[PDB]
Amino acid sequence: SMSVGFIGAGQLAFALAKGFTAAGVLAAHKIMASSPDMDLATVSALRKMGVKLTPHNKETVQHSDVLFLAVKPHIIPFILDEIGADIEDRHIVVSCAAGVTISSIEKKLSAFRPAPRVIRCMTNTPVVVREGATVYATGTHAQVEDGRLMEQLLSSVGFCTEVEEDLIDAVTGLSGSGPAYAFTALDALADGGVKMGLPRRLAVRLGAQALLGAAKMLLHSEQHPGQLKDNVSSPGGATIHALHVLESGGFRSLLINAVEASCIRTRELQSMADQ
Amino acid sequence: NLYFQSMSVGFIGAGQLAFALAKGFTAAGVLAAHKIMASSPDMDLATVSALRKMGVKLTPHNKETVQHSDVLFLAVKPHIIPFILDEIGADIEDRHIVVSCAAGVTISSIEKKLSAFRPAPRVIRCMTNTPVVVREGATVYATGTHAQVEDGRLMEQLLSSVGFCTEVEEDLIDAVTGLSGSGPAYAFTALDALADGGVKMGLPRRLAVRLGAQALLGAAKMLLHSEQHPGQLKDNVSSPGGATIHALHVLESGGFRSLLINAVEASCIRTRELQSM
Amino acid sequence: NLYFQSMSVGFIGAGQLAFALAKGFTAAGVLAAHKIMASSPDMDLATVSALRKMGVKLTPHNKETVQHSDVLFLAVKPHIIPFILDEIGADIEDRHIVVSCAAGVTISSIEKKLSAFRPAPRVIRCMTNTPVVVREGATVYATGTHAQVEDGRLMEQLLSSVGFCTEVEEDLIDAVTGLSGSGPAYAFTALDALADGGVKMGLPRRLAVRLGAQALLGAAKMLLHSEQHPGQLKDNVSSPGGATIHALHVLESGGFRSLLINAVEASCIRTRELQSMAD
Amino acid sequence: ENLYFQSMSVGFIGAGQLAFALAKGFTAAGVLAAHKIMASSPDMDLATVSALRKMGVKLTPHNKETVQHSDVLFLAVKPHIIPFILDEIGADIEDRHIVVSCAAGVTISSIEKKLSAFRPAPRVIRCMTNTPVVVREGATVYATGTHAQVEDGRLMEQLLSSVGFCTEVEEDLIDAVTGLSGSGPAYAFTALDALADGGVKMGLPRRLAVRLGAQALLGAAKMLLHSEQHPGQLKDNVSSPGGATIHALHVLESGGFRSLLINAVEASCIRTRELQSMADQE
Ligand SMILES: CC(C)[C@H](O)C(=O)O
Ligand SMILES: CC(C)[C@H](O)C(=O)O
Ligand SMILES: CC(C)[C@H](O)C(=O)O
Ligand SMILES: CC(C)[C@H](O)C(=O)O
Repeated sequence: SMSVGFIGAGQLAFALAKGFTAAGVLAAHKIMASSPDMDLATVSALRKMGVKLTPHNKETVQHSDVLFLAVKPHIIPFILDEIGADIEDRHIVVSCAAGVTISSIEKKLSAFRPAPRVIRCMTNTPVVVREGATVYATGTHAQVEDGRLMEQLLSSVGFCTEVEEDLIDAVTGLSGSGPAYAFTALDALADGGVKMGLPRRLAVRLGAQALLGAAKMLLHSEQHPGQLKDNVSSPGGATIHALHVLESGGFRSLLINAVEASCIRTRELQSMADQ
Repeated sequence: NLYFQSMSVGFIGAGQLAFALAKGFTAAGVLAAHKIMASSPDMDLATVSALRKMGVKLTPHNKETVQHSDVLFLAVKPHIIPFILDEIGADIEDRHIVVSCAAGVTISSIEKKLSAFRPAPRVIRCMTNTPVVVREGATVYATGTHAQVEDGRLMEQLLSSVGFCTEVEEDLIDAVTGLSGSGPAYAFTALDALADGGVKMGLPRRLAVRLGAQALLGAAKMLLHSEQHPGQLKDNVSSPGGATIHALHVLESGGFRSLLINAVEASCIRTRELQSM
Repeated sequence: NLYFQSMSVGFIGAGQLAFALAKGFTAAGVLAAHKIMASSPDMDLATVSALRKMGVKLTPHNKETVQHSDVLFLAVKPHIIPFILDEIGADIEDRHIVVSCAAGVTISSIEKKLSAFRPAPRVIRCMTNTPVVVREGATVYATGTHAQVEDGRLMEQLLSSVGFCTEVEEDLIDAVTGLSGSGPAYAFTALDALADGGVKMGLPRRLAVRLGAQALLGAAKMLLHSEQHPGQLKDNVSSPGGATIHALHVLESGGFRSLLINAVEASCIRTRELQSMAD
Repeated sequence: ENLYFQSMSVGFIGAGQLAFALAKGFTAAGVLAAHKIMASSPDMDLATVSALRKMGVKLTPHNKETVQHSDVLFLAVKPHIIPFILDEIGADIEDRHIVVSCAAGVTISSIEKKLSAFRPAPRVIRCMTNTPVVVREGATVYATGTHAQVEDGRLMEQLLSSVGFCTEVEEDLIDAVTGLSGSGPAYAFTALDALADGGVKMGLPRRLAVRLGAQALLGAAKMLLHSEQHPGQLKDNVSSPGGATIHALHVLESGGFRSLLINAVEASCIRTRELQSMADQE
């Protein structure tokens, strides 16, 4: 029933559209995506799944009730200037761009019509397999039903919860960048399996399965990750020997460093944008 | 499903792995909790308390578990295996499939002990992990000298009900131990640290734990469902000049990859040690 | 309301551990100082002068300690134990319970020496630590081949009066040595360093020592009285974006956890070495 | 005992970990009845809130009700929230109130500046305590404000002494105390988790390793508190020549163990000064 549009036809638009249609919450023919470079492979992949495509951002606005801004953050101000006069009372504008504040979006759109309905979200690529992690904050003029609607839609493709907007840059450093930390870890674990004699294909499968199962255990347990760790570690055994070498390298500190670096870079980029 | 029609399972050991497998098997609906028996020298453990509430029959006598079981899981520390085999070895019958879950303990060592009692013991060596409790385990197995072809198939059916399962040659199992056997502990360490990072940057602990676990689960599922190399999936996350590539740099500067290689290696080498002694 | 009216305790050795146990036992009220005897080859020790103030009986001669005592603590350095056993082996009687506190020294080695003189020596191996002096020790023990069930129950009753005490299998004792035997030294090092940190940030040394020690005492008590994982208690300290989580990050960046694992391992390995050199 | 018969009403603005720990400690000490405590929170869905409710503490979403109920009012919210709180309930602070700020870094001066716009002589005490008040072994320091009476400081010390060590300090020491004993229990929990991992590596069951390590730390801390000897002298007494302990102390030294704990106290103290200097600019 709902009309959804994507300004930007890149990886996030594809991941969301694929997740939404796989969830059955949207029909692909009721989704429109716009792109300045109608030659990207994501544009061909979106066409393959049945999404309507166009090179005119104005056409996406006119087709859509819910409008996802899935362009790079530095492109958001240009998009808002281009379509701001075409936003109407019915529109919910959902910015997925890292760093970009609700304030900055509302300021641009309010020059055209007052009370723009804005939602800011931070999600990640695993929405493509319906296991995303999404947070959102509601704007000044977002109606109560707007937030509930967005949580219903985004919950179909993974975890979703409302947050205060000032948490979103930190979320970006944790679950926004998080999949890349995991892909790095899985490549390295597979290298370790190969060093010890496993075929690469088996090593990749087992490492990914180990990470998936541990993550699901933690999500389904009431227990602290340290207690679950204690349960793996038999006295004098193989696991506790491996945990020691992780500790000796400061493994934990590197992951803290990563979340911090991603969060700080997100803040830094938006400070550059506000100036 | 005919494999599991009237099959009885027994656990020698009532620790973390016996609970995890029993919880996995029952949640999968392949075996009924009362068709499972576990034996422990210390009934005062927390795992023994949960198994009891599950409906799993407990006993202090390993011989009772052997007589009641068709498939017999050995879920004890590797150094107890030869003392267990001496105890119940005269009770192992031709009908038994003995599944050793101990790290390092070789099929050959088990067959040598049991062949002194009856000449063709059916032995399978297995390496699994605790996420079988949520039916997302990672399991490999190797079949012994006298294991029948249906024994391997039954093993694969049973262990596939609680996660990934594949047959391997036995000489890969120590390496699998270092990767997916110990793997969940690396992940739990990583998730604790990632949550600490979220807390440092201002998130509540409960939200940080949930987001980090969901990110890891989703990334792992993406890789399992993709034909692309993990490096290509990584490249797709990292926009030029962006937050993710800045974070990946600090991981690289601390040798993040080498620590995980070190871990797989250290767990595998310890597993070889536990066998050689 | 515990008191061992028929027990005479002897210490061979009058060093730190003998004083600590005698002080703990007497402060607990379970033993009168005059029913305790200690022997030492160096009668001019600081710990010897302190035992005398408590009223403990002192003698230079280990044979007198043996003759006076029913429960005999061997509180000497590990390499001295075999010389001690040769010296008093012929004086061990049926009534004696020999409690070895020496790190590394196996029940088997003690029983082999003593059995040359009289079969069936009653031997218990103990690993305890200096905080027994304030009745907050951590003690494990393992019972020997010829120790009766009541011997272990008695020693657990005695050692529980000065702290935590539990029976373990003997093959755990070298690892316990690396954890709770050496543990108090790890804590004293940490408390000195924490106080230096407080002083760097402007606190008087005396206050910094007091606050750091109270922080460690309270946290340890919290964990002992809680069913929660130390990571959960840690999480409760750490407010988002706050002071504590910033400090935890710098501990992690230096591999703080790995150093403590290194320490337990090094103490345990050295304990195993010392014994393997003895045999 | 003398405090119990004072029949004091206590309020907490904030119903998080510190409010729970102090409420738990005060009620376990017998100085306060649980139902004489009221706590408020903008989020009533917290686990600490449910624990307070089970204890019998009164809970309300309205800070004004906590203020009106209280004689001693603890501010147990995050530092950046304190000025919003003071704006909200400043007009409700009465001459009879003692206002006790627990927030890291927040200065007496900043609190008095807000509250003085309403009544002229707000009685303010700044304290830094820690979570082991829950087992009555906290470490607490406090500094008295401009208008706190001598009886106010003495009442504060009596109250906080019921749940651990408590002493008055000059306010300029509190940021350093925060880095030492405020954050200190988290350093100890990290150390205990690691020591237990070490015990497990060397073959102990986890439960025993946790118990032994915590007992070792408790006993050592108590030894130091009851000794007039330097911690280096107590360390020397543990370490027999050539023995296991001195080998372990060497590997601690080779990793810079001492420097890491100095780094920790410094980092916590510096962050505490930043939390204030940030809010000061704002
Ligand atoms: C089986 C293995 C992975 C076990 O967890 C160990 O730590 O030895
Ligand atoms: C979503 C965000 C974290 C993206 O990965 C980036 O680096 O811009
Ligand atoms: C140390 C205290 C003030 C609190 O635990 C924090 O981390 O801010
Ligand atoms: C028994 C051991 C812990 C003692 O401290 C030593 O170093 O010999």
